[PDB]
Amino acid sequence: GKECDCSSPENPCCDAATCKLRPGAQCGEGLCCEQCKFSRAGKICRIARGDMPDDRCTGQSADCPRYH
Repeated sequence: GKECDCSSPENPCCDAATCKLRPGAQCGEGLCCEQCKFSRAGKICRIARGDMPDDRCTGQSADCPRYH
């Protein structure tokens, strides 16, 4: 399992020394992370349009996955 919470050294919400969060924030960066914290569940991170449905964050995830 990797150990990177974000992907930026100048990010204060992430300790480049470990690549994880530096503060007590639940996340430092992610389409589902607001204010360095996990957004609530049902966060439309990906609104896939067409013959596919949309995508909502589980409220505990930081970034946003896809349908498959």
